[PDB]
Amino acid sequence: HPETLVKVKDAEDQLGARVGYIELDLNSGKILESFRPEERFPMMSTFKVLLCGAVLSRIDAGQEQLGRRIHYSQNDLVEYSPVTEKHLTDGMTVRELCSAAITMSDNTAANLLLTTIGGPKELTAFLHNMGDHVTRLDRWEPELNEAIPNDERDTTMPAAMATTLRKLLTGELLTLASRQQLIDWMEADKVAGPLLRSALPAGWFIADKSGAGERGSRGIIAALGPDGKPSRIVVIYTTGSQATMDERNRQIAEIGASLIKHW
Ligand SMILES: *C(=O)/C=C/N[C@@H](C(=O)O)[C@](C)(Cn1ccnn1)[SH](=O)=O
Repeated sequence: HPETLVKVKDAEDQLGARVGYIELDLNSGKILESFRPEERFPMMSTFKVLLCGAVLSRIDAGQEQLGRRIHYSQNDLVEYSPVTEKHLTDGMTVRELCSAAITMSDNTAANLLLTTIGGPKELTAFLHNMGDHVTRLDRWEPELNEAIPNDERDTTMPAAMATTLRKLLTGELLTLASRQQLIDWMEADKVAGPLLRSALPAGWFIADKSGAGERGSRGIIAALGPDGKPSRIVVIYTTGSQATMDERNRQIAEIGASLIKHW
């Protein structure tokens, strides 16, 4: 809606940074609203949904199992590993690692899962093979969050990320059971959501994944709608702002409030 576009541009002014935005119809794929749809932004932790999509694709092909238990050591642990740091002696299942990566944004969990598929270049090959010739992962946690200006590593475009998310949640790309598992991981309760979940009223469905990086990088991908069902994809990215985390949260929340108000 035009008034949401006015708020996206106001967010640019307040952050002193570029904001990328797109709304897709979940059923038809049609673009309802866009701003900088084909400019590149750092994915940050929003890639973890694409990762678990690649993992579920291999489960569907008989090349992986949700129940397989993986053992790791102290030397695998990177910064922010609230689940993986507790399971040094007993390990974790693929199921538990995808839950920890998407729901608890566990960085070690994302690295262990990247190891299962053969690293960042194999996530890029997965995406290339289902028709996303733009989105690319090049590095591991934590250095995929560096967000150097004009560096195309670990980047997507809003339009590419939105089309890919739609194909994972509703195509024939994953099986019915794997689609449900991916959206289930994205829907699960988190301790705090100061982004789209703060603007979302009771009765609305939201399945999302948020992102933060260096140089004021911030983002979110979401399937959401009224009446307890998703009916739209929303992708929001920003990079370059010197504004506090609180100020970046508030601007994305206000884009959400406008999206909901003018649904
Ligand atoms: C992606 O790069 C980060 C996702 N999760 C973050 C966030 O969105 O801010 C949270 C805060 C988890 N976290 C704390 C420290 N590092 N990650 S979660 O609450 O969404």
